[PDB]
Parts: sequence; C-alpha cells; structure tokens
Amino acid sequence: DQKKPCKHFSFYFHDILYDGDNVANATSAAIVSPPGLGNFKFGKFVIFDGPITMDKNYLSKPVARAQGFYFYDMKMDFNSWFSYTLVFNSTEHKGTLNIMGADLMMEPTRDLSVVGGTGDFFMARGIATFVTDLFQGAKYFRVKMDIKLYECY
Amino acid sequence: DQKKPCKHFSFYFHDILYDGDNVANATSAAIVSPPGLGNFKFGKFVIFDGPITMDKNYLSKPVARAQGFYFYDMKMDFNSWFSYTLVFNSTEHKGTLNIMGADLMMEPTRDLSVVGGTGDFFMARGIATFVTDLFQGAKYFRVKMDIKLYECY
Amino acid sequence: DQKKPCKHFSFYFHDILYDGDNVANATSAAIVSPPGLGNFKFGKFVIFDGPITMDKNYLSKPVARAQGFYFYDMKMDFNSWFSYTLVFNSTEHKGTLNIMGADLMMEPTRDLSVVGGTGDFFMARGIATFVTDLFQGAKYFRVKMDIKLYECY
Ligand SMILES: *[C@@H]1O[C@H](CO)[C@@H](O[C@@H]2O[C@H](CO)[C@@H](O[C@@H]3O[C@H](CO[C@H]4O[C@H](CO)[C@@H](O)[C@H](O)[C@@H]4O)[C@@H](O)[C@H](O)[C@@H]3O[C@@H]3OC[C@@H](O)[C@H](O)[C@H]3O)[C@H](O)[C@H]2NC(C)=O)[C@H](O)[C@H]1NC(C)=O
Ligand SMILES: *[C@@H]1O[C@H](CO)[C@@H](O[C@@H]2O[C@H](CO)[C@@H](O[C@@H]3O[C@H](CO[C@H]4O[C@H](CO)[C@@H](O)[C@H](O)[C@@H]4O)[C@@H](O)[C@H](O)[C@@H]3O[C@@H]3OC[C@@H](O)[C@H](O)[C@H]3O)[C@H](O)[C@H]2NC(C)=O)[C@H](O)[C@H]1NC(C)=O
Ligand SMILES: *[C@@H]1O[C@H](CO)[C@@H](O[C@@H]2O[C@H](CO)[C@@H](O[C@@H]3O[C@H](CO[C@H]4O[C@H](CO)[C@@H](O)[C@H](O)[C@@H]4O)[C@@H](O)[C@H](O)[C@@H]3O[C@@H]3OC[C@@H](O)[C@H](O)[C@H]3O)[C@H](O)[C@H]2NC(C)=O)[C@H](O)[C@H]1NC(C)=O
Ligand SMILES: *[C@@H]1O[C@H](CO)[C@@H](O[C@@H]2O[C@H](CO)[C@@H](O)[C@H](O)[C@H]2NC(C)=O)[C@H](O)[C@H]1NC(C)=O
Ligand SMILES: *[C@@H]1O[C@H](CO)[C@@H](O[C@@H]2O[C@H](CO)[C@@H](O)[C@H](O)[C@H]2NC(C)=O)[C@H](O)[C@H]1NC(C)=O
Ligand SMILES: *[C@@H]1O[C@H](CO)[C@@H](O[C@@H]2O[C@H](CO)[C@@H](O)[C@H](O)[C@H]2NC(C)=O)[C@H](O)[C@H]1NC(C)=O
Repeated sequence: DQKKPCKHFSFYFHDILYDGDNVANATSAAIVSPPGLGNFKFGKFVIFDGPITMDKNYLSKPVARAQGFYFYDMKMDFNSWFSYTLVFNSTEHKGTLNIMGADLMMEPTRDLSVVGGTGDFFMARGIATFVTDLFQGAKYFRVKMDIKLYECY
Repeated sequence: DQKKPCKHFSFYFHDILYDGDNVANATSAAIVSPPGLGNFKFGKFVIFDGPITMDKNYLSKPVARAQGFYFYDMKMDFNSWFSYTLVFNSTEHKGTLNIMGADLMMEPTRDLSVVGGTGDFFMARGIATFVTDLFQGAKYFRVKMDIKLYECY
Repeated sequence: DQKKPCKHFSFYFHDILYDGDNVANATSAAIVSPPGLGNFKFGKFVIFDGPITMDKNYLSKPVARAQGFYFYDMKMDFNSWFSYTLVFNSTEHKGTLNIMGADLMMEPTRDLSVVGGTGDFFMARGIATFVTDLFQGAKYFRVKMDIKLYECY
C-alpha cells in the first residue's frame, strides 16, 4: 500500500508447450483446441508446471516452480489470462504465492495480483509484474516476473 | 471492512456466446461440451472478453472490459462460478480489478470477492455483487455488477 | 497475521467423479481427457459441487458445499491445483469463502489461500490446509480441510 514494496523478487518463468512428441522437455500442455473465435487462439487453455530461474536459461537450477494455468482470450489479437502458484521448496524459501490476473500481451508491462501466500509467504499480498522476455512461435516463451509484496507478515 | 464502501461502481456486463456462425458479434466461447452430469450444462466452461457498459445496451461505448471465464456447476439446476479481471483503459481509469467466486444463479443477489487490483486500483479488496438483468436462452445474458471496494489505497 | 486464527473450521470435502454411469451419485466431472503429458493425468480438469461434512461420511447432512474446480498438473507424479468457493446456507452460517492454490498431493500437509469471503465471511482472509483422508483409486476422495481465518470483520 505504497511505492516501495516490503519484498521484491525478479526472476524468469519458462513455458515449453507439449507438441505431441516432447514429453520429457515439455512443461505445459493445452487441454482443448481453440473453439475458433478469431485467429489468435481464443479459448486455448494451458496447464503448466514450469521452472522459475534467476537467469534466462530454462535449464538453470530452479529457485521455484510455477503451477497453474493460462488461456488466450482475445478475438483480434493475442491476449491471455493467468492464475497460478509460485511454489518455493529450497533451503532459502519454503512456501507459496498465489497470483491471478490479466496478462495484457499487447502492453510493454502489465500487472497481476498477488492474492495470498503460505509458509514463508504467509498472508502475502501484492503485485506481480510481467514483461515478455522472449517468445519463439508457439513452442516456447519466457516471462520476466517481478514480485512486489506490500503486505509482509 | 464496514457497511459503506470506499469506492462503488455499478455497470452491466454482456455475454454473447459464440454459436459457430457469429465470430464478429460473439464475446465469449465455450471450450468444452458439457460432460453430461445432469441437464443443466454442468462443466460447460466459457472464456470471455466482454464489454462493461453504463447502460443496458451491449453496443454502448464500453467503460471497461471483463476478461476471464465462467462455468456451470450444478447437476439439478443452473449455477455458475466466475473468475475474471475488469480491465480499465480510459482517460478516467487505468488499471484492473481481479474477481472470483460463486455466481449463485438461483439467488436474487449474490456476492463474489474482489481479491486484488492494479494501476488505479492498486491493492483493492472488496465485494462484487451480481444481479441478473436479462438472459435470452443460451445466446445472451447481461449481469448488473456492483463493485464495492472496502480497501482503497 | 499471527499464530492463532480468529476463526477455525475443520471439516471434510468429498469428491465422487462422474464415470459415465453414476449421474445421481456423482459430485464432479472431468471436462477434458488428459493430453498425455506423462502418466499422472496432467491436465485432467474437474469441476465439482461437493458436500462438506463434519464427519467422514459423504452421506452426512452437509454443513456447506464446495463449488469450483481442480486439475492435475505434474508429469512424473500426482499433483493438483484448486480454486473454489465454500458456500454456507444454514441457520448457523450464510456466506461464502473463496480459496485457491496448489494442492501438493505428495506432501503430508499443504496450504492454500483464503482470498476473500462474503456474507457472514465478509472480507475474510486466511489459509486453508488440506490433508488427504482417503482416496479410492480414481473414483472417490476425501480431504480434511482446516480453514484458518486471520482477518475477521
Ligand atoms: C526443449 O525445448 C526448447 C524450446 O523449444 C528447445 O530449444 C529450442 O530449440 C530450437 C531448435 O529446436 C531453437 O531454435 C533454433 O535456434 C537457433 C539459434 O537461434 C538463436 O541464435 C542465433 C544466433 O546463433 C540467432 O541468430 C537467432 O535469432 C536465435 O537467437 C537457430 O539458428 C535455429 O534456426 C533454430 O531456430 C528456430 O528455427 C526455426 C524457426 O521456425 C524458429 O522460429 C526458430 O526459433 C531454439 O532457439 C531453442 N530455444 C531455447 C529457448 O533454447 C530445446 O531444444 C528442447 N530440448 C529438447 C531436449 O528437445
Ligand atoms: C449480436 O448478438 C445479439 C444477442 O444475441 C443479437 O441481438 C439479439 O437478436 C435477437 C434476434 O436475432 C433478438 O431476439 C428478437 O427480439 C425481438 C424483440 O424482443 C423484444 O422486444 C419485444 C417488443 O418489441 C418484446 O415483446 C420481447 O419480449 C423482447 O423484449 C423479438 O420480437 C424477436 O422474436 C426475437 O426474439 C427472439 O425470438 C426467438 C426466441 O427463441 C428468442 O428467445 C427471442 O429472444 C434479441 O432480442 C437480441 N438481443 C439483444 C440483447 O439485443 C444481435 O442481433 C447480434 N448482432 C449481430 C450483428 O448478429
Ligand atoms: C457413490 O460413490 C461411492 C464412492 O465411490 C460408492 O461407495 C464406494 O462403493 C464401493 C463399492 O462400489 C466401495 O468399495 C468396496 O469397499 C468394501 C469395503 O472396504 C472397506 O472396508 C473393508 C472392511 O469391511 C476394508 O477391508 C477395506 O479396506 C475398506 O476399508 C470392499 O470390501 C469392496 O471390495 C469394495 O472395495 C473396492 O473393491 C474394488 C477395488 O478396486 C476398490 O479399490 C475398492 O475400493 C467403497 O468403499 C465405497 N466408498 C465409500 C467412500 O463409501 C457408493 O456405493 C456410491 N453410491 C451409489 C448409490 O452408487
Ligand atoms: C520438497 O523438497 C523435499 C526435499 O527432497 C522433498 O522431500 C524429501 O523428498 C524425497 C523425495 O524426493 C524423500 O525421499 C525424502 O524422504 C523427503 N525428505 C523429507 C525430510 O521430507 C519434498 O517432497 C519436496 N516437496 C515438493 C517439491 O513439493
Ligand atoms: C489502451 O489504450 C491505448 C490507446 O489506444 C492503446 O495504445 C495505443 O494503442 C494504439 C493501438 O490501438 C497504438 O497505435 C498507440 O501507439 C498506443 N499509444 C500509446 C501512447 O501507447 C493500448 O494498446 C490499450 N491497451 C489495452 C486495450 O490493453
Ligand atoms: C438456501 O436455502 C434456502 C432455504 O431453502 C433456499 O431458498 C428457499 O428455497 C426454496 C427452494 O428450495 C424456495 O421454495 C423458498 O421459497 C426459498 N425461501 C426463501 C425464504 O428464499 C435457497 O435457494 C438456498 N440457496 C442456495 C442453496 O444457494
């Protein structure tokens, strides 16, 4: 509830969609075909369990995992919506952060809500800022996530 | 955390389901067939990007958009569940509100949670009240949404 | 925001998946086949309207209902993710609690966030702890849910 947060993390989320042939490498999978509302994959719904790394390499030792879903939701351009949990299980942090909101893909930056937390993040609340770092067609993307907590207990 | 909220909005959400033949007019689409648990569409899951208007006309200039999903979830009557973001991008408001909860369709009024907000709505929390204004078969519905924020920063 | 909560409930949630042939007994249904990312049902997505009971008997008089969804989300073992509403409509409690987070099935205990509440639970926030009480193959499971509110208005 102010400018500077009480806890700030910056790290990278990676998504490697299952393509029918890459079980070992994939971190996510679409569960439905898009219904066909426009040409930007409206309604394509993806469940993921992806790594959170401090650098841009999806093979780096993860500091957390992101588990949840996203879907595309715009008829005339790409737009998406997310709800997920960051799961920490390291000597450094043990706990979870729950996040949801609109991933406005057409914007240079966009904010989602940190709606709760557990463990070391008990009762957290704040903002999760997304910036796109890289996308490669429909096969891979990497998001820089900046977690800014404004309630820290 | 009291009777009167610190910010109160009242406006209308519109949903025009994709029917296979109305790409230009539709605002939402079902992504699955209902599995068949009863006759009230249990499990039908809809993603939407619909207009929020100050009057009851779905063609009015929107003051915001609602992006997210709903699904039906009752075996013996209609009931639904929502999670979505109200996205404001006007000279008046720029920001988002994140909302989720049970849309108890059989009740004259029902409340969902405002679980967070961003931008001009940074760290908002409160209640979103739904009343049904009109439904037309399975083709269209309009909900009056009353947003009552009880934390305003 | 402390050790002892301001309100604590402990009760059992029951899930009886629709199997194609048990409409009257089922409380939930999968809406998609799993896409095939591993052998632990990654991406299987289930919508539910199940009873909340004070004892372990799914036929006991419910004290509330749980309405929402879960999905499985791990490639190499079982893991799940939940978002739902506890709906109270008794002489004792009338209101709702909104809950979401990672149901870390491989852990003896795990915590989800109580992100909001309505009615008698207006503006609640806290933690929902899950422990598995029983699972029977893929047909039935029972979770002991411990609701710990840390903001009570
Ligand atoms: C697990 O999944 C990941 C993600 O999909 C796999 O990694 C991806 O692998 C592909 C190849 O299969 C790779 O694409 C190739 O990239 C090289 C390098 O491109 C970069 O460097 C160039 C300079 O050397 C630069 O000029 C480029 O702009 C890039 O920065 C290209 O030279 C190749 O042509 C190829 O590029 C692809 O070519 C086809 C085209 O359709 C496509 O758009 C284009 O991307 C990805 O870069 C790589 N991604 C990442 C994030 O590493 C990985 O192999 C999988 N692992 C297993 C075991 O399967
Ligand atoms: C985009 O989607 C919207 C929403 O689906 C489309 O608007 C809907 O269009 C239908 C016609 O296709 C229209 O239904 C018709 O309504 C008139 C008017 O009914 C009202 O006024 C009457 C008094 O004049 C009153 O007596 C009625 O009770 C209503 O208040 C009816 O006279 C027609 O018979 C028709 O009604 C439908 O008839 C068939 C029946 O199955 C159905 O239940 C019934 O609704 C909708 O009213 C209209 N909805 C809205 C919200 O405007 C719109 O055309 C689409 N646009 C494009 C470009 O495709
Ligand atoms: C609504 O759905 C519920 C949930 O699916 C149905 O209840 C389930 O019904 C099955 C039978 O269809 C029942 O399974 C049977 O359980 C008995 C009893 O087992 C317990 O007690 C034994 C001691 O008496 C103990 O030794 C066991 O370890 C158990 O504690 C078994 O003896 C049967 O063999 C059968 O067990 C099943 O056998 C096949 C095997 O594949 C399976 O894994 C195993 O479970 C469930 O226990 C019962 N569940 C609950 C929670 O009550 C109910 O009938 C449905 N109602 C309607 C109207 O259809
Ligand atoms: C968190 O990390 C711990 C450390 O490995 C995991 O638990 C240990 O898990 C291994 C299996 O990988 C067991 O063999 C050990 O007995 C566990 N040790 C203890 C002290 O519990 C745990 O499963 C991880 N939890 C996650 C990833 O959710
Ligand atoms: C919010 O509204 C602005 C105003 O149009 C959008 O951005 C402008 O977007 C147009 C494309 O429609 C660009 O051509 C302009 O260059 C943009 N201007 C500026 C100053 O950025 C923006 O995309 C909208 N965001 C939404 C709807 O999420
Ligand atoms: C909550 O419980 C009440 C009590 O039954 C439900 O409403 C009554 O609902 C019955 C239908 O079962 C109607 O015939 C009565 O007229 C209702 N009475 C009043 C005073 O409203 C209500 O539908 C339930 N709501 C839920 C389960 O969401």
